[PDB]
Amino acid sequence: PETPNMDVIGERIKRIKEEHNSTWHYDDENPYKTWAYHGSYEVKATGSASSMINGVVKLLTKPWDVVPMVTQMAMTDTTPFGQQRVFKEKVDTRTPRPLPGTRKVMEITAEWLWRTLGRNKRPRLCTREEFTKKVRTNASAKAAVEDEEFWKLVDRERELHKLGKCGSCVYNMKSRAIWYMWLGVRYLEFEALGFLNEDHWFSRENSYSGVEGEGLHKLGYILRDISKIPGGAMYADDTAGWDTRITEDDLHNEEKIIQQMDPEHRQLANAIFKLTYQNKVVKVQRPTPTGTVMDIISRKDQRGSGQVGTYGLNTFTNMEAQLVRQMEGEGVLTKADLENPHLLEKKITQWLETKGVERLKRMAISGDDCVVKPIDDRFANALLALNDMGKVRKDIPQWQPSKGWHDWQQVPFCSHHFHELIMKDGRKLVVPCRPQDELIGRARISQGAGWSLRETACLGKAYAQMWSLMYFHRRDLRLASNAICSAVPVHWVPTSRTTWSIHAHHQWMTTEDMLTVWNRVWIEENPWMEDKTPVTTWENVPYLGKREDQWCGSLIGLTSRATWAQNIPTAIQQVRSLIGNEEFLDYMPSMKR
Amino acid sequence: PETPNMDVIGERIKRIKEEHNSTWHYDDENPYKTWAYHGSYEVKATGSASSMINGVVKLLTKPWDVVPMVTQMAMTDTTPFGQQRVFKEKVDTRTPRPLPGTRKVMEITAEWLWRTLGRNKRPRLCTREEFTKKVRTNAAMAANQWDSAKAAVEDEEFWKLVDRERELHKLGKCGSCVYNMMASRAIWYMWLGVRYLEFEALGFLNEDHWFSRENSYSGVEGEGLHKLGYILRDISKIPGGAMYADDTAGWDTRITEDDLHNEEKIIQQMDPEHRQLANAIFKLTYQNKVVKVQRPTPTGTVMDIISRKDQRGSGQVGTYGLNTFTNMEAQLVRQMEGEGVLTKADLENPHLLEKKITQWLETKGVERLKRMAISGDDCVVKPIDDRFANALLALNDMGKVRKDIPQWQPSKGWHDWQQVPFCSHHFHELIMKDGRKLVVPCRPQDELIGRARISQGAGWSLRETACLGKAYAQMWSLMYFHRRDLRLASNAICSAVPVHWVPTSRTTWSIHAHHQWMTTEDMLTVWNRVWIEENPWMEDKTPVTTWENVPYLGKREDQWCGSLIGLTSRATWAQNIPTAIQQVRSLIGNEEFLDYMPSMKRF
Ligand SMILES: [Zn+2]
Ligand SMILES: [Zn+2]
Ligand SMILES: [Zn+2]
Ligand SMILES: [Zn+2]
Repeated sequence: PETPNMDVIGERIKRIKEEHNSTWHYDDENPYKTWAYHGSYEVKATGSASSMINGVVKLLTKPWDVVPMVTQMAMTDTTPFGQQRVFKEKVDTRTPRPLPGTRKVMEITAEWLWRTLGRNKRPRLCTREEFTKKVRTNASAKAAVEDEEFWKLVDRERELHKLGKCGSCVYNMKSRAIWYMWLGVRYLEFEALGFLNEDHWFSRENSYSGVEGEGLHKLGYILRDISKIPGGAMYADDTAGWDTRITEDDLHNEEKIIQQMDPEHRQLANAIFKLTYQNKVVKVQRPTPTGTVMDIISRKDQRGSGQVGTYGLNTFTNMEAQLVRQMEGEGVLTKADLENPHLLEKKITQWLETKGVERLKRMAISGDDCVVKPIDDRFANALLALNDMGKVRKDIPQWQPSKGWHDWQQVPFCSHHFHELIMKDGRKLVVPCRPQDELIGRARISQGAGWSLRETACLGKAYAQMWSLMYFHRRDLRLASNAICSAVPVHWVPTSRTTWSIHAHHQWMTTEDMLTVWNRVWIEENPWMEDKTPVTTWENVPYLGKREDQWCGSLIGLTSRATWAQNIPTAIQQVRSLIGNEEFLDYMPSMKR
Repeated sequence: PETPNMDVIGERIKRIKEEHNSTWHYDDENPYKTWAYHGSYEVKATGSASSMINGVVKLLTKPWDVVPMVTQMAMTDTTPFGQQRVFKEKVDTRTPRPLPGTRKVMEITAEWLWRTLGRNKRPRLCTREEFTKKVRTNAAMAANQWDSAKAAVEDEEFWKLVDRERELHKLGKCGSCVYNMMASRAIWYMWLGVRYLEFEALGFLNEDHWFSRENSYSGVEGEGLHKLGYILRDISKIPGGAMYADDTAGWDTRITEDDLHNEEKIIQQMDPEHRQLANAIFKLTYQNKVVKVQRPTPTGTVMDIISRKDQRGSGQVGTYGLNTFTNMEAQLVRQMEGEGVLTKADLENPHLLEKKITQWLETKGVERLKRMAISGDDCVVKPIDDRFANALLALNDMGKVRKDIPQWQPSKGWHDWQQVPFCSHHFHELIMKDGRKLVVPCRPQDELIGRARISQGAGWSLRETACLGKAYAQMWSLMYFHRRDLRLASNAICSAVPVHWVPTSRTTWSIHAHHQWMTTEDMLTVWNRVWIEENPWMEDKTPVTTWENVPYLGKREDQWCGSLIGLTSRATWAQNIPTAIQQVRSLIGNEEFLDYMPSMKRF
């Protein structure tokens, strides 16, 4: 496996070994082939095999009780058995070192890309004050940030970083005793790398390829604008387990941002990159016949999934990799160039100085998600660099050319596809869409354990309102949305998020009228909407065409759906009766069928 | 609406009102329309909205990840929201009093039926010693941690608390017998205690097998799932009309004050001490019941204290036998109606003729009982002719309204016994390679795979999980070996779980389950014992030495009952099963395994 640096990872391990000295042992039967194994201690639990169901949403979506994708959505094995299954399958892998020429194209590209990214902005340290305002305004952690003992523990670790040491920065793929430490490890990386998000280095204005701060309602408009650029097909290749395909070489090139930092900042970022990103101590659960053990494992490469900076760094490396693939397709890169150690910077720099930015404007990149419209279709077959870099495509043989899209409306990006709709008044809307079962299925999952009737009904309302705003074009979703909003007390404010997505702007987290909010988003504040004439009725808010709706998972046409649509008032009354005597509205009167 | 007999129910409520004085209140916004409302108190919420998944079984049944009836099984809402949903839907209903002529046919039938049932047996008290030996040995009474009950029977304080309540019963009073709703040692000791007092008076019904086919003619108590199909086939041999297996909508809720009074008639056969305790159970806990039910409020969770005169208590000892008795009675009454013995006229008149009914009972009764297979609310009836299909006057008036069928629509009869639904199964007649016939239990495959995939709440130990998977796997080898997908999945699970690991935790709470699969004995040896050696309907005792001579349903029938055979996804799973087995083994560890896939060598 990894030959570990005990002078970087040792202290972190020694602290774990000492916290659990009673049960600490070295299990010779450890499964780890590609990760370094340090030892185990005794647990349990830590997870659940079945995710909680929202009674409100399930009661108002009966035809979906027999839809397999809907029911699949709630099946997640968080048990040690489950954790070990995914680990052995997806995480315990080694990526072969890219060829010396590949490593050289990557470094030239990364140098140029960071220079380009920092042309107007400058890296900076993020502060305690900045972190505090974020925890407060993003819903146990809120108290920790107000306890001066948390900030004393944070300074303790920062002082170790200044000495090139690491005491508590351990990650885990799974009281104040260990939850104050978790937040402390997150602040220290926020302090050094948080500027990437806070200062919007990945915004479309700054990065050309980025979409940071755009929002789901805007991504489709962006894809449509890219579709306007002369060139080949639109390629949206998915990488199999991207985070695991992040090499020691990608980490070395990502680090180059430090070259733009002031001496005080550069020291803390160097500590994060060196001690936590390029050397990691992980704690993964393992079921034993007896009970549950916690294993202590370490790696040099791969990305840490929960980390601050995972989005921007994945976005940066992907932009770099897609630039390298465009060079290959254009003929600038060859098999000889990737195999050559003494690769010449000249033709690559020439292509970056002259073509670079233009080529970036042909892409929509968000973490591991990319949409690329090359100058021609040779890119489909430009796989030498991609595969050698470790960015192997998911569900496709290694040397099979990529599938390109000729219709932008069909391109997969950020778990959606985007439809162009014509409103009754002739104005066009570009709407986010995804398989309906994925939306209903997710809506049916109550977040956390034993949540009160209030939180349950409010989270249902959050989902219903997200649908009125983003997925109003889906027949089943507008009906279910009206049903939920009629069944939940009007004055009840939506609580808990419907998604952790970067692209979610949570416009539905309100008690404001949904048509008023719809107008703000789609008409008033929409940059691609010239005519600001308001929509006064949901009658003038469009739907997908019947057959597009059916292709995207709609149940319209089904006897079971027609039955549900008709008998929805009874289901609403049932939910009202279960909630109690509260102030409710009827939202069904909007062309009731 | 409810008019509560406060002299009976009062003390029980007063006791609750005391123990929870801090939060006790009368909530004016209570939903109860048919139950009497006494008051509420705030409690810390109980139950789960999602059932735990078996990682072992799910890993070895991948094609079923996309089968809807499979994932359906995992959906159970036990939260206050869920409890209130079911309650408002079925439990909060009133059954109109049967007509005076119906009430009279019912009483004559019930008198005759109990005297027939007690012709050879005599009611008796069940002992503390018997109750302990049953809890210790996890036997069967009313059917996730029974280890709490294991301890309770050893403390003489539990038995002192029992005694206190028994003395109240002897005086016609009730202090602690309250029923808890579904779907702390102090309150646990009370629960078990209420269960024992019920067992002491009425447990003789199960323990002495009053509902065995020998004693009751219609009963199937102690027969077992492997025997029910043979029984249906034997009933199919009796000259008469079609086979009727009508399902009653929420039977327990349709048990009237009149059914409870007729059920009580068993007391007429009891010695004065026994009769005293049974009278206390019937009149104070069955004919007047105090219930604890949860209710979600915007603020939090409240526990509600409600009361009723009629309806059956679902978790009670004696629910099986009493439901079996009333159903036998009701199906006898429906047979009388179809035969012309009962009329719309007869069901109406208060001063009814016992003569015509007794004549039919003394002459026809027992014969008519031998035409039925009754198990609680489940009935299979083969009448003398098909007039029974339209004989709905008494059935509907008694409150035994049929599920998912318009009130006056004639019933659907089966001409093929193999298609008759009974005890969640149907039964296929299979011909073995050697020409011998087997009568096998069968049900939709999705229901079996779905249930297998449910890790029984508590028990998250990889050992407990894999061992419960093995219990399911072995139940399939014995009862559902005839299902292609199930024999393959069974061999896969048994190959994936260490050989010496004993199956633990039950696969079912069914009365008909005999748990022959709860062993490390060879499954083919156990299969032989059950299907050949000890099968009364198997004349030729020639042993089966290979699973290759153990039959399957015909490809067609297997597909009708939910088999995935023919599907590319199934062919893929069948082929790649060794990888899935290795995965579970890797996850389990370095243990002693055995490959059972070559039982098919390997198909
Ligand atoms: Zn650290
Ligand atoms: Zn769509
Ligand atoms: Zn009592
Ligand atoms: Zn069948």
